[PDB]
Amino acid sequence: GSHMGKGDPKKPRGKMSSYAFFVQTCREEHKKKHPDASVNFSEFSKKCSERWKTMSAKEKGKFEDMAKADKARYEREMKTYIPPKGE
Repeated sequence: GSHMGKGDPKKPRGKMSSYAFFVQTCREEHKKKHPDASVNFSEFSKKCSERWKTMSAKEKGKFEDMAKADKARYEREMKTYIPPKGE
């Protein structure tokens, strides 16, 4: 297990990648088909990952481009958020 230690700058660095954009899709599609069947991100991550790794450059390119657009919501945050100097 990864132990996280406090004292970090709390700097916004969390923008999702292509994989994540794929996993968020495959999930919602199934969640809409079954609104009463919990499709929790973590438990479905393994179902999407096996498909993600088996998709070609055509299918991945779609999720890449979109993942690039996610930086737009992280940039604005980091560009204005002034973190500690490591005190």
